Amino acid sequence: GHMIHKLADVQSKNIGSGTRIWQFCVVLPSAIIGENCNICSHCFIENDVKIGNNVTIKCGVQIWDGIEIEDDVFIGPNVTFCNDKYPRSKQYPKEFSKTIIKKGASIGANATILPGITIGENAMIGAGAIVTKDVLPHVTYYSKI
Amino acid sequence: GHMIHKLADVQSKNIGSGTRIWQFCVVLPSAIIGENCNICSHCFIENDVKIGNNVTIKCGVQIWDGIEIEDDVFIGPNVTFCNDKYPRSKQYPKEFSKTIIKKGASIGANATILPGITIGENAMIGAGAIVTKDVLPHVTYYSKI
Amino acid sequence: GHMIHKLADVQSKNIGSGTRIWQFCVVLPSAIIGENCNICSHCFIENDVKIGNNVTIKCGVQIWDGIEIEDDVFIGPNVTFCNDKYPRSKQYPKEFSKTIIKKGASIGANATILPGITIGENAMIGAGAIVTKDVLPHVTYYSKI
Ligand SMILES: CC(C)(COP(=O)(O)OP(=O)(O)OC[C@H]1O[C@@H](n2cnc3c(N)ncnc32)[C@H](O)[C@@H]1OP(=O)(O)O)[C@@H](O)C(=O)NCCC(=O)NCCS
Ligand SMILES: CC(C)(COP(=O)(O)OP(=O)(O)OC[C@H]1O[C@@H](n2cnc3c(N)ncnc32)[C@H](O)[C@@H]1OP(=O)(O)O)[C@@H](O)C(=O)NCCC(=O)NCCS
Ligand SMILES: CC(C)(COP(=O)(O)OP(=O)(O)OC[C@H]1O[C@@H](n2cnc3c(N)ncnc32)[C@H](O)[C@@H]1OP(=O)(O)O)[C@@H](O)C(=O)NCCC(=O)NCCS
Ligand SMILES: Cc1cn([C@H]2C[C@H](O)[C@@H](COP(=O)(O)OP(=O)(O)O[C@H]3O[C@H](C)[C@@H](O)[C@H](N)[C@H]3O)O2)c(=O)[nH]c1=O
Ligand SMILES: Cc1cn([C@H]2C[C@H](O)[C@@H](COP(=O)(O)OP(=O)(O)O[C@H]3O[C@H](C)[C@@H](O)[C@H](N)[C@H]3O)O2)c(=O)[nH]c1=O
Ligand SMILES: Cc1cn([C@H]2C[C@H](O)[C@@H](COP(=O)(O)OP(=O)(O)O[C@H]3O[C@H](C)[C@@H](O)[C@H](N)[C@H]3O)O2)c(=O)[nH]c1=O
Repeated sequence: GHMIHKLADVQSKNIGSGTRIWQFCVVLPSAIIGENCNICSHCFIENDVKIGNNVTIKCGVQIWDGIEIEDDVFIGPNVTFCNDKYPRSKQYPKEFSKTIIKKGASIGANATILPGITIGENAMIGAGAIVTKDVLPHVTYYSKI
Repeated sequence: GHMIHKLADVQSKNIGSGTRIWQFCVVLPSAIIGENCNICSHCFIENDVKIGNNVTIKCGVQIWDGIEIEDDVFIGPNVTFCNDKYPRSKQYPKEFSKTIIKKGASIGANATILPGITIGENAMIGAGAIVTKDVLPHVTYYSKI
Repeated sequence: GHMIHKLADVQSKNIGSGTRIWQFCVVLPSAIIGENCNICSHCFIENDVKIGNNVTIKCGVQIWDGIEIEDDVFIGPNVTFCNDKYPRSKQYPKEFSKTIIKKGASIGANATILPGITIGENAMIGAGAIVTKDVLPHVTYYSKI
C-alpha cells in the first residue's frame, strides 16, 4: 500500500505502507523509506540512505549516500545535503561523510547542510541557512542576513 | 494557443495563450497561469496559485498554495518560496501563509522567500538573498556576504 | 560510447565518450559536453554551453547560455548560475554575460554564481556561498554565516 507515480523511477522495494513518491523522483535500489512518507516531485534518493516514518521531503531535494533521516522529519524544498567536504571531480573518498537528521527536526526551504552534520531532535533550521556545525536538539538556527 | 511539453504533467486547463510549460513541470488542476508565460523545466505549481501574464519562471522553482505572482514578474532559477513559517511533518495549518510578488518584480537566482511576504512592484531581489521582511516597491535588496 | 538515460531529453549530438546523462535532464542541441562527464538527474543545459572532460554536475543544476565549464570541474547539487545581472521578464539583452569555471575548480552545494564571473583553476567554493566577484585560482571562498 504505497503510491509510486508512473513518472517516477523508483528502483527500491524497501518502501513503507502509505508512502507517496511523486513525479520525476529517482530512488535507487538500496534506499530504505518508512511508512506514510511524502517524497515530493523532483527528488533524488541514493542507495546508502535510510528515511524513517512520517517524513516529508519537499520538491527538489537530494538525499545522498551516508545520509539518515529519522521519523517525523520535515525537509523543505531545494534543501541541499553534502557527503564530501572537499569535493574534486572523480576523486572518490574511501568513505562518505555521514549526516543524520534526528526525529521531528525540520529543515527550512533552500537550507544547505554541510557533510558530517547532526541536526538534533525537533530542531528548526531557518529557510536559506547554511549549517556548518551540529545543531542541538530543539534549537532554532538561522544564518544572519 | 499554449504549448505544454509532452514530458510535463499539466493538469490545469486555466492556461493563457502564448504560455510555454517545459519538460518535467507539474501543474495541479486549480493553478491559474496567464498569457505569454514561460514556465521552464523542473518547476512545480500547486492548486491555490495565481500567475499573471508575461511571467518568467526559470528552472527548478516551486509555487506553493497561497502564492500569487503578478504580471511581468521574473523568478530566477532555484528560487524557493514558503507557505508555512514553523513547518512540522504532518502538522497541517488551518490556513497557509500567503506570499504576493507584485507586478514587474524580479527575484534573483537561488533566493529564498519566507512565508507571508510581499515583494513590491518592480523590486529587484539579489541572487542568493534571504527575504525575511517585505521588500518595498522598486527597491533592490540583497543579503550581505 | 556515451550513456543517455531514456528519461532524459538530450538534443545535442556533441557528447564525448564515457559521459553519463541521467534521468530528467534537458540538453539543448548546441551544448558541447566532453568525455567521462557525469550529468546527474534534474539538470538543464542550454545551447551556448561548453563543458570539458571529467566534469561532474550534481543534481538540480542549470548551465545557461554564456557559461563555460573547463575540464575536471565539480559542480555541487542545486548550484545556480546567472547570465543576466538585472533580469526583467521579456527584456532580452543584446548579449548574455559570460561565466567561466576554470579547470579543476569545485563549487559547493547550493552556491550561487553571479553573472560575468570567473572562478579560477582549482578554486573551492563553500557550500551555500554567494559568489559576486571573481575567485582567484586555488582560493577557498565561502560566505560568512
Ligand atoms: C527560523 C524561523 C522559524 C524563525 O521564526 P521566528 O523565530 O518567528 O523569528 P522572527 O520572524 O521573529 O525573526 C527574528 C529575527 O530573525 C530573522 N530571521 C528569521 N528567520 C530567518 C532566516 N530564515 N534567515 C535569516 N534571518 C531570519 C528575522 O529577520 C528577524 O530579524 P530582526 O530581529 O532583525 O527583525 C522562520 O523565520 C523560518 O525560517 N521558518 C522556516 C520556513 C520554511 O522554510 N518553511 C518550509 C517551506 S514552507
Ligand atoms: C542585486 C544586483 C542587482 C545588484 O547589482 P548592482 O546594484 O550592480 O551591485 P554591484 O554589482 O555594484 O554590487 C554592489 C555591492 O553589493 C554586493 N552584491 C551585489 N549583488 C549581491 C548579491 N546578490 N548578494 C550579495 N551581495 C551582493 C557586491 O558584492 C558589492 O559589494 P561591494 O560594494 O562590497 O564591492 C545583482 O548583483 C544581482 O544579484 N542580480 C541578480 C542576478 C540574477 O539572479 N539573475 C537571474 C538569473 S540569470
Ligand atoms: C569551504 C570548505 C571547503 C571549508 O572547509 P575547511 O577549510 O575545513 O573549513 P572549516 O570546516 O575548518 O571551517 C572554518 C570556518 O569557516 C566556516 N565555514 C566552513 N565552510 C563554510 C561554508 N560553506 N559557508 C560558511 N561558513 C563556512 C566554519 O563554520 C568555520 O567557522 P569558525 O572558524 O567560525 O568555527 C567546506 O566547509 C565546504 O563548504 N565544503 C564544500 C562541501 C560541498 O558542498 N560538497 C559538495 C556536495 S557533497
Ligand atoms: C498531487 C501532487 C502532490 N505532490 C507533492 C507536493 C505537494 O506540495 C504535496 C502535497 O501533499 P501534502 O501531504 O498535502 O503536503 P506536505 O506534507 O508535503 O506539505 C504541506 O504541508 C506541510 C505541513 C507544509 O509545511 C508544507 N509547506 C505544505 O506544502 O505533495 C507532488 O509532488 N505532485 C503531485 O502531483
Ligand atoms: C527549449 C527549452 C526551453 N526551456 C526554457 C529554459 C530556457 O532558458 C528558456 C528559453 O526561453 P526564453 O524565453 O528565451 O528565455 P527566458 O525568458 O526564460 O530567460 C532568458 O531571458 C531572460 C531575459 C534572462 O534573464 C534569463 N536569464 C534568460 O534565460 O526556456 C526549457 O525549459 N526547455 C526547453 O527545452
Ligand atoms: C544511478 C544513477 C546515478 N545518478 C547520478 C547521481 C549519483 O549521485 C551519481 C553517481 O555517480 P558517481 O560517479 O558515483 O558519483 P559523482 O562523481 O557524481 O559524485 C560522488 O562522488 C563525488 C566525488 C562526491 O563529491 C559526490 N558528493 C558523490 O556524489 O550519478 C543519477 O542521477 N541517476 C541514477 O540513476
